[PDB]
Amino acid sequence: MRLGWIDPLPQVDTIFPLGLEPNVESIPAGEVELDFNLPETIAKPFADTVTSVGDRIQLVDDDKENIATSIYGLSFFKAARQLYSTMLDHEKAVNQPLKAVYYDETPIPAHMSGALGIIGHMKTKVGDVLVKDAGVLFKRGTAAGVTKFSEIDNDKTWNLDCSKLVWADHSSLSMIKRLASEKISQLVKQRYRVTDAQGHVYSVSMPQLTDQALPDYYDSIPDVAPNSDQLRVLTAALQMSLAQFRNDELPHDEDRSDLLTTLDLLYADGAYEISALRDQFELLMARYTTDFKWRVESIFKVGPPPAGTTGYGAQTVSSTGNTARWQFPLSDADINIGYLFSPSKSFSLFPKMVGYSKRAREDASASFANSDAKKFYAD
Amino acid sequence: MRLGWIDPLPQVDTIFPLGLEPNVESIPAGEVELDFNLPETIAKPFADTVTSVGDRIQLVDDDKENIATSIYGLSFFKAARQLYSTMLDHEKAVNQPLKAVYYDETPIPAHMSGALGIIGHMKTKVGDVLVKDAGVLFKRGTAAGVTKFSEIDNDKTWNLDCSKLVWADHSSLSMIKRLASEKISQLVKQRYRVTDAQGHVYSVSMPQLTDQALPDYYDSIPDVAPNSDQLRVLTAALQMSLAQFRNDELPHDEDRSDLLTTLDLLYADGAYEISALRDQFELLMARYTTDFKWRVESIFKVGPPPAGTTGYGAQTVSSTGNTARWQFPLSDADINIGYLFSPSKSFSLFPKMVGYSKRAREDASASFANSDAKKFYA
Amino acid sequence: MRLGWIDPLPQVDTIFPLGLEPNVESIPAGEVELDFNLPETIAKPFADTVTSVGDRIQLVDDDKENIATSIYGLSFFKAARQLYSTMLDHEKAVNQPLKAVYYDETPIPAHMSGALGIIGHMKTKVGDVLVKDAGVLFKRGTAAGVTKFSEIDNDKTWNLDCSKLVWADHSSLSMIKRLASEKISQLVKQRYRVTDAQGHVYSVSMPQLTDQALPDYYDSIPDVAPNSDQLRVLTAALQMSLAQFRNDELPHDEDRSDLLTTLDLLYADGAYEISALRDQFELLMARYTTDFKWRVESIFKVGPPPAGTTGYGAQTVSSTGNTARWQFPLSDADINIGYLFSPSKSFSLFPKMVGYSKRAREDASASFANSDAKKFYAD
Amino acid sequence: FPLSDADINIGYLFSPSKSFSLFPKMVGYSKRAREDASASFANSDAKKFYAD
Amino acid sequence: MRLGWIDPLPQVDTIFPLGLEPNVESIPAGEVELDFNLPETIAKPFADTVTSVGDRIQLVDDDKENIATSIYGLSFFKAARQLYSTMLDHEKAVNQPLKAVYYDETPIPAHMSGALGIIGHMKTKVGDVLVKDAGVLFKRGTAAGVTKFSEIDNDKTWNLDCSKLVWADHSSLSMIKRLASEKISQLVKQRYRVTDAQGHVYSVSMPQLTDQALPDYYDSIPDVAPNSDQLRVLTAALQMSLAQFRNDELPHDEDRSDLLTTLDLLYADGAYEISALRDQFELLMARYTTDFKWRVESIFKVGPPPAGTTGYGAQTVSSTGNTARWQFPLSDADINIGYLFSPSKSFSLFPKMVGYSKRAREDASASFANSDAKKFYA
Repeated sequence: MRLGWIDPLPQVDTIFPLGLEPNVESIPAGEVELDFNLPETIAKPFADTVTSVGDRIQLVDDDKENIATSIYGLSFFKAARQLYSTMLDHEKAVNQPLKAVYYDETPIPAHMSGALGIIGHMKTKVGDVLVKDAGVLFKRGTAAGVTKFSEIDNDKTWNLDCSKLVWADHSSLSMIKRLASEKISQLVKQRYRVTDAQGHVYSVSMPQLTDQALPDYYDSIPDVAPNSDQLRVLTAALQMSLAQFRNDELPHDEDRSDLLTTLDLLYADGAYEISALRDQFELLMARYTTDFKWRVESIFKVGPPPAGTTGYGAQTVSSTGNTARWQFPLSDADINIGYLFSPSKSFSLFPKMVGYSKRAREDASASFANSDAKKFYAD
Repeated sequence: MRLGWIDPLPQVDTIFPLGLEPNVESIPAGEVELDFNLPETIAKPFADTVTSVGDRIQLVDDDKENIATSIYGLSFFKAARQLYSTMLDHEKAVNQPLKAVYYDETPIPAHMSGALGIIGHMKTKVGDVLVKDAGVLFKRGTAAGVTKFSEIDNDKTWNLDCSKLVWADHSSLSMIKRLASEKISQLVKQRYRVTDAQGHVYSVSMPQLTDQALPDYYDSIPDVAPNSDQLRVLTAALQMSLAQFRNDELPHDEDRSDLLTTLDLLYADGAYEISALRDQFELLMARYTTDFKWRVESIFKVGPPPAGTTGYGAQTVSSTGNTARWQFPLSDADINIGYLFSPSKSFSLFPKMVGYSKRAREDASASFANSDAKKFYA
Repeated sequence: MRLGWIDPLPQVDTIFPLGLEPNVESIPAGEVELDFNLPETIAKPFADTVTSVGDRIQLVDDDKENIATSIYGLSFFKAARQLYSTMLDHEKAVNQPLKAVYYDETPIPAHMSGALGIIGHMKTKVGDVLVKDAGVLFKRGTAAGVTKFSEIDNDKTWNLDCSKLVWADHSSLSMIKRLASEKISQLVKQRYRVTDAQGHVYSVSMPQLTDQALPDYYDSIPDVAPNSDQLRVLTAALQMSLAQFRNDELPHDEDRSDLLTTLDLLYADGAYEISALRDQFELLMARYTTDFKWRVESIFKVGPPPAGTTGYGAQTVSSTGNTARWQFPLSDADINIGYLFSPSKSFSLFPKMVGYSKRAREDASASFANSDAKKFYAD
Repeated sequence: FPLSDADINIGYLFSPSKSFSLFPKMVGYSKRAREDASASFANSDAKKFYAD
Repeated sequence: MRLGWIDPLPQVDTIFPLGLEPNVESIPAGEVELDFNLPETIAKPFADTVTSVGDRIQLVDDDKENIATSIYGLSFFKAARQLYSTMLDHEKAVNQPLKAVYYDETPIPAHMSGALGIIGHMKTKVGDVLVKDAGVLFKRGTAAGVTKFSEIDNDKTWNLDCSKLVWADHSSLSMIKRLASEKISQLVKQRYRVTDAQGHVYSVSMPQLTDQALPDYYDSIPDVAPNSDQLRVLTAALQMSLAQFRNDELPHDEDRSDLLTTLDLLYADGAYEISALRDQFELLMARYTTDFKWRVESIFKVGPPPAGTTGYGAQTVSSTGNTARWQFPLSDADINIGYLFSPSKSFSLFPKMVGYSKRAREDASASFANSDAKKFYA
C-alpha cells in the first residue's frame, strides 16, 4: 500500500519481529503556494469567448462586458467555494462568517468548473500537502469577486488590489510575521562601508537575526544601515501580538502604515471588512441571479461549481512559453490542465516518519549476526 | 507507470494533443549522505562474537584481536567494492586504479554481506538518488580498511583518521569548495563592534558572500572581523584550481595547511596516496588469505561480497536508542536494516520534471473554453 | 507502369539482355512557381459572401468585415499549413520554428478547404515537381495572415507587403542570388553610345556575365553604363555570403538597402522576424477562437484544413478572361479549379533519366546484326 | 576469390593463370537529396512536441 | 559454405585426394579507409533539429548552441567506442589507457546510435577487411570529442585540427612512414633541367626510390631537384625508429617539425597527449551528465551507444549529390545508410588463398590423363 517510489530490499526475517511501524512525526507533509490570479487565468478564456456566443441571444456590446465581468467575479467566488470545501476543520470553522460563499451553487461553464476543481488542500500517499495561507487566500479570493462585480457599476466602494489584503486575524498575522522574517534577511544582504577612526573603507553589513532577542535586535540597528527604517518596522512586527496589530500599537512605537507599506500589503478594513464582504456578496449574487444568470446560461453549457475534498497534482505545475514544469510524477490530465493555467508559485514535500522498536539496537544487531552462527556456539 | 503518489485529475477533457510528455530535468534527483562509519557499525556484531566465542575455542589474546580486526577491515574493503559497483560510468573511470578493490571476492559473514548490499546509488521513480561524494567516500572506505588492517602489526605507516582524508582529484575538490561555502556563511553570522568617532560603538558583521566577486571579497575582509584569517583561506579555496590545490599555491598566497586544518581535513599523500594503497591492499589481501581466512570462515557462515547495481531505501534511515526516522515511504526490511545500522547523515529528494508543448497556452485555453459554447440553433 | 506518353516500339529480344534500367539522373524532375495571392484569390469569394449569410446571426456591418478579414488571414495560414505539409523533410526541418502554423487545425469553409488542398509539392510519374522557393513562400504566406489579422485593429506593427519579404536564411539568399542573375542579364540588354577619339556614335552595351570572375566583373563596370549602379549591387550580391547578408557587409562595400530596393524586396526583420511571427500567430489564433470561430461556423458549413502530402495539376493552370491554359494533360477537376484561381506563375518539367548497360555498344550491336546471319557464318 | 574444389584441383594441375583482377564498380541514384533523406533519418527519434 | 561468387566446375572426375583444402594467406584480406568526419556527418541532422526546434522550447542562444555542440562531441566519443569495440586483440591492448571511452554508455539519439553501428573491422567471406589505421583514428576520434566539447567554454586548451594529430606510438608511425613513401614517389615525378657543357640543357628527374638503400638515397639528393629539402626529410623519416621520432632526433639530422609540416600533420603532445585526454574525457562526461544530459534526452528518443563486434558493408559507400558508389555487392540498408553518410575515402579487397597437395603435379596429371586409356581387350 506504501508509495512504490523505490525498489524494496530483499531480506531474511531474523530481524522482522521488531515493531518499527511508520508514524507521521511531523504535520503537514507538504505545502503548495498558489498563484493568486489562478481564478482569473481560468475565467479569461470564457470571459473573452463571450464576444462570440453572446450573439446567440443578441447581446449589445455593453451587456457582453457585464456578462464577461460576471464570469471573472463568478470564477473567484467559485474558486473560494472549492478551496473552503477542502480546508481543515479549524479553517472552515474560523471562516464560518463567509460560509455563504461556500454554500452558493450558482452554475458556471462546464469546463470552467472542471478547471477550478483542481484547487485546495490535497491528501496524498505521503501526507497532507496544504495550500499556503489558505485562510488569507479564501478571503482575498472572496474580496476579488466582490470587486470584479463592483465594476458592473462604477461603484468605487470596492476598488483595491485584493491580492494585498490582510485582516486582523491569526491566519493573516502568521503570514505577516513570516513575510517579515523573509524581508529582513533579504535586506541584511546589503553592504554599507562605515569609515572609522580605525582603518578606511570597511565594506560591512547589518547583522543577521541569528540568536539575538527580538527587543535587542531592534536597538542594535545602526541608523546608518541601508533600509534601516524597514528593519525597525519589520523587527517590531515579529514582536507585535494580534491585539496590537488591530490597534496600531506596534511595539517599538512603530506605524502599521509602514509595516504594510513595506511588505506591500493593504489593511483590509472598512469596506473590505469580513461582515461587509458578506452582505456585499449576498447582494451581488442576488443581482447576478436576476440580471445575468439567464443570459450566461443561454450562452454556455453550464455545470455545478466544484466543491470536492481534495486538490490535484495540477496545482503543482508552472508554465512559461511552451514549457511546463513540475516536481513529483503527475498524470497527463494534471500536466495539461497545469500547463494551461500555471497555478503554482512554489511547492514543497517534506514528509517525516518515525518508528519505535521493541528491541534495543544492540540486541537486534546481536540476532542479525547470530544468523551466520555455526553449531558450536548457536542456541 | 508513473509514481502513484497522489490522485489523478478526473480527465478534464478537450485540450488538443499538446504533446506534453514528462522528462527528468534534475540529474541527480536526490542525494544521500552516508555515515562514514556504516561499515564499522555493520561489522561490530560479528567482530564482537569473535571476542566472546573466542575463549571457548583456543582463540585468544593477540589472535582473538586480529581476527576481530580483520572483520572490520574486510567490512570497509567490501563496502568499497559495493559502492564502486554502483558508481556512474565516469566515477568508475576516475577510480580505475583502485579497481582491484572491486574485483576481490573474499567471502564474509553472510548477513554482513547482505547488509553491505544496501550501499550505493539508487534508481528511483523520480530520478537518480546519488551517494554524495562517492569518489571521496570510496577512497576513504578503502584507506580505512588498509588502516584497520595495519593495527594487526601495529605498523603505524597507515595511522590517520581516514574520515578526514581528501585526495587531489576533482571529487575531493568539489567537496572542499562546498565545505568552504558552508563555513563562510557560517562564520559571517558572527558580530563585532566598530567604535567610530561618528556615532559610538556600532554592531555589524562580515558581509555575506552574495554577488560580489571572489577576488574583491577576499580583500574586503577586515582583520578585526571574527575569524578574519579563516574567511581569507576559505575564500581563496573557492578560487583554487585543482592544480593549485595540488601544489599548495593557493590564490592570494594562502596555505593549504590552513585550508585543511580549518575544515578539519587531511591531505592524503605519501602513504595514503592512491597508488600506495593499491599495493598495500594487494598485500593485505594475500596476507589475509593465508593467515586469517581460515579462522574467520570457521567462526561464521560466509558468503560472497555484495556487488550490486543499486543501493536501497535503508540508506535513508537514522537511529537513536529505539527509534528510527526516515522521510519517504520505505519497505519493512528497508526500515529494519535501516534502524540496525543508521546509515544516513542526511537525505534530500528534489525532483524536477519538464514537458514541451506544440501550442502556446493562449490558443490552448481559448479552445478548452470554447467547448462550452452553445450552437446557434434555428 | 511507366508513363504511357507515347506508343512503344515493337521489337525482337536478341538485344534485351542488357540491363539498361532507368535511374533518376537529376533531381527534381520539375518545378512550379505559384502566384503569391493564390490564398487571397480563393478566400475572396467566401469573404465577400459574408455580406449575405452574415445575417443568419444578424452581424452588424463592422463585425461582418472582421469576419471576412479573418477569412482572408485564415486562408493564408491554412494555405501555409498545406504547403508545409508537402515540403521535403529538410524544409519541414529548417522551418520547425513556425510549425504551429502547420499544427493548428481551425476549421474553414468546406469548399474553401478543398480549393486550398491543391497547393504544395507534387509527386508525379515523372518525378517530384517542387513549389519554387517553398521555404520563402511558407514564411511570406505566414506573414500575410499575421498582417491581414492585424487589420481587425488598426495595429500598424504588421503593415508591410509580405509579397516582398526575405529573411536571413539560405532559402531566401538562394532566391536573392537567382533574382540577381536574372536582373543583371535584363539590364545588360540596354545600349549606350560611347563616342571615342575613334569614330563617332558607337551604339554599345555592357558585357554579359559570361565567363568573368565575379570580382573582376564588378571592376569592369563602366560608370557610364545605364543602370551602372544596380549592376554593381547585384554583382556584389552574387558574391555575398549568408553571413554578410545579415550584417549589411556586401562585398564591394555595397548597401543592402540598395540590393533590396533594386530587386524590390523588403528585409524581414524586427516585427516580421520569425520568432516574432510565431508569438503573433499564436495570439491572433487565440483571438480568432474567442471572437470569430463561433460566428464563422454559424454562417458557413466548415471542414478540416487541407494538410495532405501532394499538390495537384490545378497548380499548373493560368487564367485570363474566359480562357484557361496549362501544359501537361490535366483532369477536369484540375482544369476547372485551376481556371477559377489561376494559381501558377510558371511551370517546367525537366526529367532526366540515365541507364547503364552490362554490354559495350560494339558488342550489343554485333549481336543485333547477327540476328540476320545465315547458316554459313552463324554460331 | 573462393573457388570450388573441382576448380582448385583442376587449377592446381595446370596452373592456368598469369594474373587476375576483380574491379567491380557500382553506382546508384537516389530520388531524394541527401539533406532531406538525412532529415527524415533524424526525425525518426523525434518526440511528440515537434513530430508531424 | 564458400562464397558462391562464380559457377563451380562440372566436377571433372579422377584426381586422387591431393588434399587441397583452402587457407587464407592474406591477413588482412582488405582495408577500408573511413572518412575522418563520418561522426560529424552523422550527428549533423540531429544537431540541426536542436537548432530549429530550440526556439519553440525555451532553448536559445548559448544554450541552444551548447546542446547542439554536445551532440557532435558525443557523436565522436560514441564512434570511438564502437571502433575500439571491434579492434583486434592487440589493438585494444595498445589503447588500454583510453578504455574509459569504450566503457561509457551514455545514451544518444536512437538512430544516431544505429548509424554509428556501421563503424569497425569486418569479418567477411574472403577474410578480414580492416579499418585502416584504427589506432590513429580511435585516438583522433577521441581527441575530436574532447575538442568539440571545449567549444562549450571557449576553453582553447584543446584547439587543434584533430584530423592531423599523430601520437608517438607504432600505429601512427606506420602511417607516417607510408605517407612518406607516398610523397616521395609523388615529388619524384617532377622534372628539372640540367644545362651541361657536354650537351645543352637536359631534362631529368629525381630517381625513384627503387632498390637503393635509404642512407644512399638521402645523400644522392641534389639541392637543385624540385623539393630537395622535403625528399631529404621524408627519406629520413622512412629510417626513423619510434624512439627517434619521439625525441626529434631524426636520422641525417632532420627536423620532426618539417617532417610533420611536410605531411601536414600535428604532433599530439601536451594537451592532446593520451593521458591528458583520458582525464579531460572523464570530466567532460561528468559535466555532460549534470548539465546537458537532460535537454539532449528531452529532445530525442535516445538509446544505448553501439558497441558491436563488426562493422558493415555501408562503410564502403561514397556519396555526392544524389549518387552513391560502391564496389562489391551490398545489402539495401547497407547501400542506404552508406549514401546518407558517405563513410569511405577508399576501399580495397585483395584476397589470397593457399592450398597444399600430397603429390606433385606431374604424377597427378599423368593419372588424370590415364583414365582415357582403353583396355587391351582380347
